[PDB]
Amino acid sequence: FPRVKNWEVGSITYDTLSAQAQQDGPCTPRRCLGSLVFPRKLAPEQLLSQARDFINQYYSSIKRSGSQAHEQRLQEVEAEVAATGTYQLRESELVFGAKQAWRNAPRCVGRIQWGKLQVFDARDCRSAQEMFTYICNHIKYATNRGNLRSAITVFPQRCPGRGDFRIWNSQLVRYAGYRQQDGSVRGDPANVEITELCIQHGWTPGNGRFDVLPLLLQAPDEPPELFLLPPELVLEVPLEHPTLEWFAALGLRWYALPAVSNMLLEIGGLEFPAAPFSGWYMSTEIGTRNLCDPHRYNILEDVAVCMDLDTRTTSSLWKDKAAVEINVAVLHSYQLAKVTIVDHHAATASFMKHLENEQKARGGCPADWAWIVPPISGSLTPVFHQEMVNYFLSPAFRYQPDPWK
Amino acid sequence: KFPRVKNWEVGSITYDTLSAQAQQDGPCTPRRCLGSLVFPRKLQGAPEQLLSQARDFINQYYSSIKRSGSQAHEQRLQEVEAEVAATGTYQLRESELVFGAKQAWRNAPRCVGRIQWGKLQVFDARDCRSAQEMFTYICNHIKYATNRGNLRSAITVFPQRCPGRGDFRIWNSQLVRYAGYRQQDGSVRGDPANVEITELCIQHGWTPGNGRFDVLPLLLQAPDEPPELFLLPPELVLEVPLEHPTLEWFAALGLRWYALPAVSNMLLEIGGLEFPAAPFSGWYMSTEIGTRNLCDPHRYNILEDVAVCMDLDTRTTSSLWKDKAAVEINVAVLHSYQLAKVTIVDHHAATASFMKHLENEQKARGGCPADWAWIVPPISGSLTPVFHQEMVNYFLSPAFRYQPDPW
Ligand code: HEM
Ligand code: HEM
Ligand SMILES: N=C(Nc1ccc(CCNCc2cccc(NC(=N)c3ccoc3)c2)cc1)c1ccoc1
Ligand SMILES: N=C(Nc1ccc(CCNCc2cccc(NC(=N)c3ccoc3)c2)cc1)c1ccoc1
Ligand SMILES: C[C@H](O)[C@H](O)[C@H]1CNc2nc(N)[nH]c(=O)c2N1
Ligand SMILES: C[C@H](O)[C@H](O)[C@H]1CNc2nc(N)[nH]c(=O)c2N1
Ligand SMILES: [Gd]
Ligand SMILES: [Gd]
Ligand SMILES: [Zn+2]
Repeated sequence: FPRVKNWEVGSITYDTLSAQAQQDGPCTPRRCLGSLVFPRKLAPEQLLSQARDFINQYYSSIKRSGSQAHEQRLQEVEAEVAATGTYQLRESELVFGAKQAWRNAPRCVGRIQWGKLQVFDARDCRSAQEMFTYICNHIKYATNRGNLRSAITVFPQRCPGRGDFRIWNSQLVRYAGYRQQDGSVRGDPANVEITELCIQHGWTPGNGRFDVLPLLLQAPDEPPELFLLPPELVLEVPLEHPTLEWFAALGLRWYALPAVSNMLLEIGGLEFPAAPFSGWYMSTEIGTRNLCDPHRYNILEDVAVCMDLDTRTTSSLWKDKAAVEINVAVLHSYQLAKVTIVDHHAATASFMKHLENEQKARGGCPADWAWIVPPISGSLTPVFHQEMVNYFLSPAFRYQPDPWK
Repeated sequence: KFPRVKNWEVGSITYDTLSAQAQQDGPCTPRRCLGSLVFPRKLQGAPEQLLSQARDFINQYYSSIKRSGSQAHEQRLQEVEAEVAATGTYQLRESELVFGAKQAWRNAPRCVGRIQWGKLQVFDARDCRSAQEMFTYICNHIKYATNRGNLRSAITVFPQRCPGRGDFRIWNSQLVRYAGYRQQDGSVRGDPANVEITELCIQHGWTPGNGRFDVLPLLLQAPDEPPELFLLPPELVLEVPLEHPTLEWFAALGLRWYALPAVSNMLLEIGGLEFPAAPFSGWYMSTEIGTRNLCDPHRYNILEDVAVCMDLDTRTTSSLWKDKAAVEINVAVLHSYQLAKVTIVDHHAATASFMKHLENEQKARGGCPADWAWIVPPISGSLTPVFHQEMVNYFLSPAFRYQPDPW
């Protein structure tokens, strides 16, 4: 078992949970590929073993291992798989599986929250219009006027003979990115492709920097259908800075609800290609990545010039000073708007507690160091000094191919 | 296959074909990645194996100088084969030593400074016989490398390990280290990283100081002898008092650091030969001092002191008081080293040069071993280009390796 050391405190643990890793990552003894964004490519006997492992996980979690109920469920799944090629989760299993998939997500620093997840069962959904109803109710619930609640809506599983439900958008709220003739982008460069797809499917584009995109929702064996989110459903936070009064004149904003909509939820061998989940933001996602990445909104140099910093030389650390003030603006602004947000110090401190909890509960915790350590102030947070073991457990959230490629 | 490597800021793709030549194995498997572990397990302690590494190294060298298959290449292979058959080991020509030292630096996956790898002064101390002579070589190294603040990269190579004879070892992890004194309540005065070496110095007859920045003596070990204590002449040890360009009280904190980072506890491996004492030096990247050495909770841990002096709100994390204090400490380090005319590189400039290194190496060797977690600076990670660069980590030889402490 891997020996895992915390270098700030000197404490050592062994990750025995890693021995239960259900899938291969990209590393080998000859070379580590832990820094790759995409670590992977993108039946009945294999389905059964994954189903049985999941059922065993479920009955262990409720302290009913070996019960008549545990045995009946194993037999039932085995017989349903033999008779139909697949099986159906019970509602309690779906809830357990969604929470486990979150708990198992190595790149998520928010997992101290994993037990608190509202699971909306949309496995009866039959149309894109109904998907939009479920999505709008999810957004309303999760937003909760700014007191954000973690939630997942689970649409019907993949099944043979039938196309997938898919949400083409990578998140439920995305700002349009409009590519300009000189190669530049107006709006969010991360969303140029989904923006062009929306336009190709009839959306009349805006021309602002923070135009909320419509949803492209795909029902089985149907082209995607375009749905506009009612603007009163999309809570947004205008960004200002508590002591840099011109900052508000930048016209920057971000949305309250991070709701990831393009990942595949895998439970017990069953695949849910549409299972959007939302929580709340860690401020560096907005203030550091979304606003200061050179290939995103890239506001760093404008902010530094407005702060009267000397941007001619790197050694004044104008980039660092400007980035800190932008993160302050995000934190101050979400708090002023009474929208749940967590700074990276509080978040990483809670993740350390989560690692402690998971060592006792499961003997380890899969974690992706490069994603857990925040993008500013890395070694000022406890996770920087914490060795981590990255491995794939199921249930899981997984990347999946885009449905237009 | 060959790992596909993407830069996510610009979208450019490379394939790392060099990783297919990786010699030793790392700690990762398909089941779980251990890339974040400081010690990728292992450590240190047949003519066939040595001859195999020697030939691969000689072949590497003669390829690098465009003389593969030449008469000189064949003659050198035969010399090495004949030396190992006669003596069980062999001797590097001085040109091969220099090449080997530079390649070991080039191959170091955790070094962000490798754009400099071809500029390395190599002092050949393989004739060294005594700890006293080791001290003379070390002082000359420090004097050359310090160069009155105009730091020059250098390595001094002491005699190789050989059967039936102890190693030369420098016990200190760096040539310049500040003492760490354990207090009666368990706290540390000075650098907590150096408590163990400080106590070893006291054990071997060093009269300790009681300051926060006492430069430690050197414990130098000649083969089969106990380590010998040597005091560095204070005029050899250039130090920079830390001040801040605008925070006038910062100077009164009495913080300082030394000019010369000179790593003295790593093993240099070239063509199967092992040099357990081969201290190397360059110059600092400022985050090493301002972020890690001074702000790590288990190092000097001064961040909250500085935040107090800055009148920051320190009982709400979301004021980002830690981040603001950290930046000003890094500003103070940069300002102070530039004021003292001591070479230093900020983390923006260093990571930008490392991207250029990656580009040079892709053309030169088809790849570059890099350890993402160590290349990305400990503050402002995604503000630097390396954050957005996928990297492949693997072990090439020649190499600098960790080795067990000699005691
Ligand atoms: C409740 C507050 C939460 C916070 C503060 C939080 C924080 C984060 C952050 C900062 C990341 C890195 C994202 C990036 O850099 O792109 C992340 C990733 C992730 N989160 Fe959480 N999260 C929360 C809730 C959730 C929930 C409710 C789920 C699912 C039920 C979830 C599943 C994931 C997954 C699967 C990833 C990996 C995404 C990827 O690989 O691209 N998180 N989270
Ligand atoms: C010339 C300026 C140089 C700069 C700015 C530089 C910068 C750095 C930094 C920031 C690290 C990480 C150290 C840490 O965080 O503890 C590092 C590691 C390293 N450097 Fe360089 N370096 C330079 C020169 C050199 C030279 C001359 C050598 C050897 C000949 C070298 C070999 C290494 C090695 C082997 C490591 C890995 C250390 C470890 O694994 O503990 N560097 N360097
Ligand atoms: N897919 C492409 N790259 C690409 C770019 C970025 C990513 C990271 C996606 N993470 C978004 C995300 C995921 C999970 C959590 C968050 N945050 C939250 N707080 C949160 C969200 C829900 O609950 C909490 C945010 C992944 C891939 C690509 C390739 C070509 O074009 C585009
Ligand atoms: N020593 C312990 N841990 C420990 C602590 C630190 C390390 C890594 C040390 N890197 C020092 C280093 C190495 C290479 C480069 C630099 N910087 C430079 N710019 C530089 C130096 C030479 O040329 C440029 C600095 C490794 C292990 C320990 C273990 C148990 O108890 C205590
Ligand atoms: C190349 C590198 O893996 C990539 O930029 C990663 C690094 N760590 C990250 N960490 C988080 N949380 N989010 C990210 O998008 C990334 N990107
Ligand atoms: C646990 C983790 O690997 C450890 O804290 C690493 C992270 N990255 C680092 N990067 C550098 N340059 N130096 C370090 O000491 C570390 N420490
Ligand atoms: Gd102001
Ligand atoms: Gd005062
Ligand atoms: Zn790995």
